[PDB]
Amino acid sequence: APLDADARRAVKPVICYPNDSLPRPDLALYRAARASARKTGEVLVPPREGRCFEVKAGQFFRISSVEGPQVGDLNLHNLHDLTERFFSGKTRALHGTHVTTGERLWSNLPYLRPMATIIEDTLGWYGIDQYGGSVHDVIGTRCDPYTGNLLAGGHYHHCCHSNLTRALADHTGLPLHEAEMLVHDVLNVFMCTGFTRDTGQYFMKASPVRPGDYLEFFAEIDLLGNLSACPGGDCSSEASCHPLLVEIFAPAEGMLGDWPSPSVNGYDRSHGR
Amino acid sequence: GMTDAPADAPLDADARRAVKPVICYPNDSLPRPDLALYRAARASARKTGEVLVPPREGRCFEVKAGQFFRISSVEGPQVGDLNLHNLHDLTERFFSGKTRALHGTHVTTGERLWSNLPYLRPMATIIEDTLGWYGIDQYGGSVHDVIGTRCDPYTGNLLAGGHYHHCCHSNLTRALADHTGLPLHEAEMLVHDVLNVFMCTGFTRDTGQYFMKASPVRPGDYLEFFAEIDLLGNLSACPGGDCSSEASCHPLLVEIFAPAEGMLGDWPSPSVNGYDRSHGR
Ligand SMILES: [Cl-]
Ligand SMILES: [Cl-]
Ligand SMILES: [Cl-]
Ligand SMILES: [Cl-]
Ligand SMILES: [Zn+2]
Ligand SMILES: [Zn+2]
Repeated sequence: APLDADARRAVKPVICYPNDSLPRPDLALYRAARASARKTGEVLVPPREGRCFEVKAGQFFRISSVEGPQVGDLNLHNLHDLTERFFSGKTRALHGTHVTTGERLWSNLPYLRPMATIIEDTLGWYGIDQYGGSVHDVIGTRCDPYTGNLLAGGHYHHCCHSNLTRALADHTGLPLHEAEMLVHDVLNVFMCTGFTRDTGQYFMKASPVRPGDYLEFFAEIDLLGNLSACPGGDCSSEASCHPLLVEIFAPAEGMLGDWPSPSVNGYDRSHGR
Repeated sequence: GMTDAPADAPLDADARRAVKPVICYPNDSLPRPDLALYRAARASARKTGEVLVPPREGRCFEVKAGQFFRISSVEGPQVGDLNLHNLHDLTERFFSGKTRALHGTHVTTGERLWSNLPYLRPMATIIEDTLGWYGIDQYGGSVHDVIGTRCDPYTGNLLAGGHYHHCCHSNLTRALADHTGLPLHEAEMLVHDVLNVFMCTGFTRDTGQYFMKASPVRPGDYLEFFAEIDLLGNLSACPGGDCSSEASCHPLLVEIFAPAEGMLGDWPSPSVNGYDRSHGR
């Protein structure tokens, strides 16, 4: 180490995207609208499977724990343009390692707009535990068969990556391997994870989720949702798996007033050319 | 009594918080690179080329399987945003997410840059890191991150308004287009989440927010790689400079070295991942 190592290490952090820089969603408006809302549908995702669901702009979707503790891997697309999809990396940069009430799931470049806003999180109490763990992560990618093959050999077909691929292909009619390339880094719903403080390694731990817990979103745009009930179960392994319930709710007409769906990002896309 | 709300803490909150961490991908699970072989081959090697990346610009460089590329600090402290492609198949490119899962928030000597699904193989292995002494500082900061995405004009427009054309996303896009002859917006869709070379960053301990801090890099420092497959690299000298703002920018130097004949012995260039790709169908 150089002689000024201590000074270098002591230089203070600057948050990259401070909270006061972010646009503020109208959570009050969304909540009042949700109080007005009626259930319009549901999808039960069986253990170790994926299912797609559709949600219109201005509607709500809830993911609930049922039967036993189980984590879900969520993907989102613009219903009318599958290439616009959830961007966990910018969501992470804007909000942090994990997401909760008042935060947004952002779309990929060049679209970069809010796709959904979290309006309730029954595990919102969790915070950051003594190990650096929190729930609803935007730091993993998704369990996948390629990694499985790399590390253990073999071919396992019910990793979240495959579950999402099949669900997407079935819902859209896309060829399986075309649907595969639109599957993206997930929101790890109910998963309790972090980075070790001593080595910076990605860790998991038994999820604090219990039946009855839920995470609820306001759809900012028309969405195709895609959810996998992870074969890791509650991720307590050193797995017993359960379904996940998706419910859709629609507010009474007029309750959102003049609220407009967010527009796609306005950057001129010239890149200096 | 007082009534409970859906999000209120349960009586066993602290018990649930006390449940111990389990590392998702333990290091003993990973294939071990033959770092000694790579290093012996590097000590034999001769320089074959260099690319000087100007400040606020991107440049591509090509490296063959079995060769080495070094990114060096020159003139003053400056971070670099790296992208990698299979030279012969630009769709296969660096996957910061799985690299992060397998190695951690930041990378160093002996760790690999892994490609995207369905290819998932080592693209490059880090063989020297002159900042390896840094470790993890008192704030959770380390160098060479695989947790950011890249500074980009869309986020700029979102947060500040306006149109700024020398963010790393744009610099990588022009560089890739210019090297490959791809149309600009086609090249753009192949740009990917970066390796943040020399950048000192982490997540805050109290809120889990992404932070940066002045880089500990100084002229002379470098990060050196062994190319596992034929690569098209793409490196942007970030307009953040040393990312010490609460920017003075400098070039970055990429140099390529080729080992003496026979020096890689029986090392095989990794093949694409072996999963059957059926997904059960
Ligand atoms: Cl096998
Ligand atoms: Cl089971
Ligand atoms: Cl970023
Ligand atoms: Cl403007
Ligand atoms: Zn999974
Ligand atoms: Zn940058």
